[PDB]
Formats: sequence, structure tokens, C-alpha cells
Amino acid sequence: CGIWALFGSDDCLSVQCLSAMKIAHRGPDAFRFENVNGYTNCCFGFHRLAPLGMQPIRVKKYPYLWLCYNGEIYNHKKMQQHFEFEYQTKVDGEIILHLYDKGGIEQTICMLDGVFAFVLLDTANKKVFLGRDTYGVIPLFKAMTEDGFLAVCSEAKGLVTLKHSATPFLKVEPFLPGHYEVLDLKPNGKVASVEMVKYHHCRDVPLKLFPGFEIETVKNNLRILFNNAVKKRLMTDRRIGCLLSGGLDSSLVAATLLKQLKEAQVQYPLQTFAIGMEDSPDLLAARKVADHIGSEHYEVLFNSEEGIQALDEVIFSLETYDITTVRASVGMYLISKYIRKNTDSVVIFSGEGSDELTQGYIYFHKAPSPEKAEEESERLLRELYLFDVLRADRTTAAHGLELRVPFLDHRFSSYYLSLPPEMRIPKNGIEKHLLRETFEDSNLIPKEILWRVKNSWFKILQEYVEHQVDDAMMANAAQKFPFNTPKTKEGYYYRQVFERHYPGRADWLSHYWMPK
Amino acid sequence: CGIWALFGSDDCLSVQCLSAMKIAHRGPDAFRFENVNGYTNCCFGFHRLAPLGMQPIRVKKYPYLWLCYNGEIYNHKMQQHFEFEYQTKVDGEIILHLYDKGGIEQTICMLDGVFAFVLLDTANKKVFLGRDTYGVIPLFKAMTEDGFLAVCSEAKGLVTLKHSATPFLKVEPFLPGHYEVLDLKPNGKVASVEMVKYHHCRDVPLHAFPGFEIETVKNNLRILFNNAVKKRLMTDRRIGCLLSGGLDSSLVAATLLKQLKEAQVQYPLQTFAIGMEDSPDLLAARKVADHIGSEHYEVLFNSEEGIQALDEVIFSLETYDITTVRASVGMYLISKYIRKNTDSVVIFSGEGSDELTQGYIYFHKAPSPEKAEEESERLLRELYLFDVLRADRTTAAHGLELRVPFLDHRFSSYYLSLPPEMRIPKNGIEKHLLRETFEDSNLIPKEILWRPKNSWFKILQEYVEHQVDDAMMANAAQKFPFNTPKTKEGYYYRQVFERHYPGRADWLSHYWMPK
Repeated sequence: CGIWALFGSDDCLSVQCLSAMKIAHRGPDAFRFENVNGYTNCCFGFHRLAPLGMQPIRVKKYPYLWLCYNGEIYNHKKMQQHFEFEYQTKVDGEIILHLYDKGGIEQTICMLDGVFAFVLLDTANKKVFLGRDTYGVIPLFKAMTEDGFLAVCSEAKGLVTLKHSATPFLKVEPFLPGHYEVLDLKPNGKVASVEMVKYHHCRDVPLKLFPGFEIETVKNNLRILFNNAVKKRLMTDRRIGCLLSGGLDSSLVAATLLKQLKEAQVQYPLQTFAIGMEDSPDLLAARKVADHIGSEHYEVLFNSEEGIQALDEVIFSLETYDITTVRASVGMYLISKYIRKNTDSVVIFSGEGSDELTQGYIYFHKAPSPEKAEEESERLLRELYLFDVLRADRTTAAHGLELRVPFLDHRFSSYYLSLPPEMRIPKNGIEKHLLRETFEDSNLIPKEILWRVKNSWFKILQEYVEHQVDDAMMANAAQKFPFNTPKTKEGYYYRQVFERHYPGRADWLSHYWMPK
Repeated sequence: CGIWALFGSDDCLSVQCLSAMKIAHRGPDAFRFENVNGYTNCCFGFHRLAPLGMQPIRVKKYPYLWLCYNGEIYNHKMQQHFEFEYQTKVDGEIILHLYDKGGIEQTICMLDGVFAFVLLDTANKKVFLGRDTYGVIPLFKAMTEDGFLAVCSEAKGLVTLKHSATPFLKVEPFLPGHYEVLDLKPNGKVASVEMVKYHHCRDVPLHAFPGFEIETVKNNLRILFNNAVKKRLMTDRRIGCLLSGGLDSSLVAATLLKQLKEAQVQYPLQTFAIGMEDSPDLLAARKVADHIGSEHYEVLFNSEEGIQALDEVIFSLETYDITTVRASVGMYLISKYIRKNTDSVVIFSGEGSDELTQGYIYFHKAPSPEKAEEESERLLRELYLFDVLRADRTTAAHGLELRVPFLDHRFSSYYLSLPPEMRIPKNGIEKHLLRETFEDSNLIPKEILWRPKNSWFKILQEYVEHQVDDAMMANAAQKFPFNTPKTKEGYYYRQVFERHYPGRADWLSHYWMPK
């Protein structure tokens, strides 16, 4: 789904509908453009994927509450029962209105375990509220003007097109994950920012066994939390698939997903997807996992020409120029296109965030101290809304598909980060040793995968960019891209394409990778 | 309230949204712009006039029915007769409750009120377009041979539309009294299937003295006029009136005030009269207001504003007819004054009396009463272009509403069913039956009931005399081949209309027939 708001508008709302429709790829099934009574300058916009729920949500009990949200709140039945809240509509996000009425904005955002990005408007109290998930899933982009012009969109493609007269420059920036912004609605449609507070994560009480921090009492808790995350991500009326990259995280996610699906009396078989080159070891591992679990495996053979042609599309969708995310997202875009075309699975489960939480990266072997490794992991999790969640989310949503990341749930990630740093660090030369040990006896995935001319894909990209980028431009790039100057030709070409699609807005990224 | 629906659109939808906002003046409170699931090419748009609804009506009992209408029916509270539960607070949902009951022919023939609706049935794969018998609520359709369809309220919301597959699209006013059925092809585009008239009264059997003697007809006419005013009274907005100083406006104002007093209405009636300084029409309006006690607001509009409002009047009225523009200048000014310095939205006016009651001066020179009846029926059929068109385009242009009490289905059917001798002028005075009907109720002073019948045309001609050169009137036969203006005023109106609406000048076939 795609949310969109235009609180404050000196221009007409018809010239500003093209920007709203620029994110129509998120849901190509419905679209509603609606204004707000008394504040006709401010409007809304929603896109839906897959009967008679739509947005904005205006309920009879709260006539002054206007909510435009996209994502999934998993603990809505566990809270509509704890506090009786009659829901007029079948929308998952209706509980946000009730929680806001009951206890304001601070308590309506800390009890939404799940992924979400919402815009809330209160005419009675004359206030506007924004929100994003604590890890950056379900992104949000905000554009603010000193006059009081406010814009919010799911992606940045819906804000750069927007025209605001009486102000030459409009600043479009990604909404900081884990934050809520309270702004005051002036009686002319404009807004004035009143506060911006980070609510961090939470460890919800209404969600078994959590004795302490012993080795045998940690693996059991990790298993319980992972299974609970998969179970709570299961809830949906749409088909669920999986992306088998061949790694430990994807294999564990697929195995647990299959087990919980079988426990949920689900009729459709699970569809696991793998993308790679011919006879690649990753594809072999994915096929081994699929055969071990018995899932409908769909292998996609990567051809370099398709990636070369789709470089521009993936740069446009991802809205970034970082080399690593583009290289890792070209294949994800292709596999999402294949899933949309040849299969009927929309909900996609991936093991994104495991490497940045379970110390899964190679350079973590060179951490001077476990505390440094923990700090690096926390920093990666904070900056996850720009590198991997962006790659796993924008590319997935570019084809009308939904993303689920069980490794990025609040409870399991919080418990893993609360573990002593001596346990998260690699122990016997293998990264993420604790996660591998926690599933030794469950027999979820084969043992050889549990504990585990060279990669001839980046060579094609390197040679293509080298042929397409001149050395004189690279020398000139110091005075051509003053902010985040590319150091290689690949970065230069990615930046060139990104500026061609988005001119002058390159502040969305400030670093690349690898703090060895 | 304005409605704007697209079917079979191929040139996206965001670039086609700016055409809908051209009718935002009808309702400036809210605005919706929806789509059709499975038919993304099709889209809907509603402009609401003022708490929680919009009119892409989808009722959970009929998930495949999407209705958009801009009007108000007076027979919905048929709900008691049919025991039809209504999910929403709108009075158009019953249309769906009727469409499943008996189709579209029976639904549109039992709607007592003004309406122009578009309905989409996905299950039956059809689109239905409807308009009232006298066309009080406007409706304009633009259809291409490819399958494109654009149904709006006014025409200003369709001339902006773009067809990337056809150079020219024909925007024509939907006929007043027809229902149109179109087959919904899978590609969103719609072909043309059927278009049948439904005419007039068929709802009076299933909802609420024979003879033609002079007393019985008078009693029946009084009863029907009172019933029309009473059924038009129902609304949540304030009710005003336009005191033109004539018989029809005075009668409507008196009956409206009497019913409002019978309705325990707290707010006083607001009667508005626009005219020149010290004019007989304004004096008559003041006399009527004093006799009935309504709060009277008088506007002494000067020639400068009327001249400066000619462009906007022609833009809103979408016509180049001389008389329509002449009356529409004053109607537009009085509507602007009403919106600006008054909280009254619903307006009552006698638009349809001079045609249905044969109250024009030239009706005296009638070759026969049958000829007069035929002329009156011809005027009623073309009423959606001259008088109703102005009374709607100059009212909805300021976020107001028009409630014509004289063009009631039962009242018109009974008046037109009378012998032609009674309708014709009796003693050299037109509308004799209407005047005799209310001669005992003491609604309005006798000096105004009788005595049948302000220099604004002269300044209009003076302004448009040094604006159309004598050379520009010589080539009018080669500059405006269709409906060539015979006067300089008509040439000015036509040039303004062409500047606002280029090429699409076939909406008005004739100009106006005084005989």
C-alpha cells in the first residue's frame, strides 16, 4: 500500500495528483484522492493492493480522526481483546485511532508491535502526527517548507514532483525510523512542527519462558521468539512466499514458515524463490533447502543483460546511489518481477536484518572488542532503513508485493541485542554461531547448510560502467558531485542515474559500508 | 454537489484529474477521486456541498454497484413502502435498493425529484446514465467510437479531457428524460446499447377529484402546488427564495413561508430581489416581502459589475443565447450576494411557470389553444437549455442549490392534462387560471396577483456596440457557420463562449422562439 498527504497547499490539488499517482506501483488495485473538511488545502491519497477496506479511515466514533496508514500491525487482536475496542472497519490500523483517543500519540506508537507508517490528522485538537517503524520497514518521506507546507509519501518519487509556489526550494528527506512528529495545524492548512520524539523499541507484555542469560536458556528463548515472529507474520488473507537465497537466515525462515503454515492448516504449498547464475553454489543450497523441506521451488536464472537494462529501474525504485544495495537489489527486483508474473504469491518473507543483528558479516571477525562489535551492530540496525531494508522493500513494492522480515521483529531483536556481547561474537571461526547452535536439534535445515573467475556477476557491472564512464568525468567528479563524491566509476554511474531521476537531492545517503 | 465519472480512459488518470476540479465550484466542501477495482481505467469523482458522506456510493449489500448522483429525490421516505434498509444517510442509495428490485427502467421512473446519476454494475457488466425529465440537474456525456465515456455535471469538466487515440471527442448534454445503458467491456471501455425515454409520473401510484370544472381544477392545482413546496422543503440546509416580483416567485415565496411556519422552522425566510434603482419589479418584491413578512434583501446592481461579469456568466452558463445571458448576469450576481452575505444555500424560484402556465406575452397571439399547448410542451422539452440551464449554472457556480417548485412531476402532469381552453389567456391577461387559483387564499396582495406584465438592455447594447465592428459582423457567416449570430450582442456572446469553449458550439441548436 502507499500513503500520501499534502497538509498545506498554496496550489491546486489537481496539479499535485501526478506525484500522488507516481507511487501507484505499490498497489495497482485501487486509488482514492480525498480532501479534508474545513482544510481543503490539505488532502490525502492512498493506493491499495488486493473488496468493499479503503483509506483514509474516518470512523463514526472519531469524526475528527483521519488516518492514512500502510503496513501491518501484528498485535491488534491481542489488544482489541485486552481493551474492548469496537472496530467499525476491517482495516488492521483502525486500532491506532482508538489508542490515540485513549492515551495520546506516545502510547499509540509504543504498542504497535509490527511494521507501519501512518499519517494521523486531528481537526478537534488541530494536530498532525507522523510515524514509522523502529527499523525503517514501510518507509516514509517528508517534505517541509518554512511557510508550513507539509507533504508525506511512502516513497520519494511522490514528493520531488510536487510544486510549491512562493518557495524556490523544497526539502524532501526520509522520515527517521522510530520517531513520531507532532505538528500544529494552523487555521489555513499549513502546519508548524511542535516536537519530534523517538520512542525506540518495546518489549510488549501482551504477546512464556525467559529465565535468564545462560547458554541453554538463551537458545530456547531465541527459538521461541523466532517461531512467535513467524506465527505473528503468518496472519494475512494473501498467499505467502519465501526467498531462498541459500544462506542460513533465509533457510531458517523458510523452514519455520513451512512448519507454521502446516500447523495453520494452510492448503496452498509454499513457493520458495531463488535467483542466481548457472550452477551457482547459492542456487544449489537453495535447491537443497527446498528439497529438504519440500516446497514449490521456483529457480530464476540471472542473465547479465537484464540487470544492465534494469539498472536504471532499480536505481529509480530504490532511490539511492549506494553501490552495494544496487548490486544486491538488481537480482531482488528481477525475482520480484518473476514472482508477480508467474506466481500468485504476494506476501514475501525474507531473512533481512539477520546479518546486521547476529554478527553475520565477515569483518566482524576483526572487531577489537565485543563492545565495538555490539556498537557496530546497533549502528547497522539504526541505519538499516537506507541499505538493506530499502533494497528489500522498494524493489519488492515496485511489483505490488509485500515484505515480511521476521528477524526484524521487536521482541526477538531486543532479546538478541540484550545478550552479553561475548555470546553474539563469533566463537570458533564461524559468524552467527549462536543462531546456528539454536537450531541444531530442530532439524529445520540440512546440517551442511546450517554450518557454512569467482562470483562472476560484479565483473559485468564493472566492465559495463568502465566502458560507459570516462576517466575525465571521474577526475571532474570532485567539483560535479560535491556531496558524497563517488570514489569509483560504478558509484559515479549510479550517482549519474540517480541525479537524472532525482535532480539535486543526494542528501538521502551519507555513507556506504564496511567499518573494518 | 458535482459528479464526474470516466470509463475506458487510456491517457492515465492524474492528468485527467484537473478536468474534474473544474466543477469544484458546485461543491467546495469536500472532494473525492476514486477508481474501479478491476477497471482501473474507470474512475469516479464527487464534489460535496455542506459531516461524515461522499458519493462514490458502494453499499455492502450491493458490492458490485457504484453510484454517483448529484441531486435530491423527494420520494425516498418509498423506503417505508419497500422496507429498504439504508446503510448510509444519503437519499440516492435507494436507487441501488431499487435497481436490484426492478432494474433501471423501474428505478428511474419512480424517482420524484431532480437527479442525474451514473451507476456501474460490475456483476452485470453495465453502466447506466440518468437525468430528470426537465433536466434541472445538468449532465454532459462525451463518448468516442473507441469506447471512451465521460459523464460530468457541467461541460467545463469535459472540454479539458484528452484522448490520445482520437483527435476529437464530442461533448453533448445528456437529454432531459432519457436513461442510457452501456455494456462494460473488460478493458474498461463501454459500447452503446440502449437509450429510452421514461417521461413523467409513475411514482404517484406507490407513494403520496376527477373532473375539469373550474373549481375542482383550482383546488387540485392548489393542493399539488402546496404538496410540491412541502416535499421540496425537506433538507438540512437553510432555505431562501428569489423574489423576482412576478406572480410565480411571489406565490412560491408565500407558500414556502407558510409551510416553513407549519414546519416550526426557527430561522426566518430570506427573500432576495436584484434590480436597478427604483424599479417596479423591486417595488413589487418589497410589497410581497412586507405582505408575507419575510426578511427581504435588495440588491441595486449597477451596470459596471454586470458588464464585468459577462465573461464569467457565459463561462458558467455554457451558452451564447442572448436572453439566457441577460437573465444569468442578474442571477449570478444575486447568487454571489446570497452566498457572500447570507447562510442560505437552498433557493426556491419559479423557473417553469411562464412556460407550463403559458405566461409569455406572445401567447396572446396564439393561432389555436392546441398550438399554444404544443408550444408550451416544446418549451418544456427544451427547458434544459434556456431557463433551467441558467437557474442551475448561476446557482451552482457559488456553491448553492436550486429547488424549482413549479416543475413538479405531478403538478406539471396535471396542468398539462387540462383542457387547452383553460390554460390559454381568458380576458387579455395571461396565467388566468393560476391567478384565479390563489385569489381566495390571500397569499400575496391583489395588486400583484393581477396586473400582468429597469433599463439594463440599453447599457448592454451600448457596451457591446463598440466591441463588434461592422466588418466583424459581415464575415460572421464565415466565422460562425453554425448558429450565426444576427446581432452584435449575439456575436459578443458567441466570441466569449468560443474563447472559453472552442469548437464545441453545437450545444445550442436554435436561439429562442418567440412564436
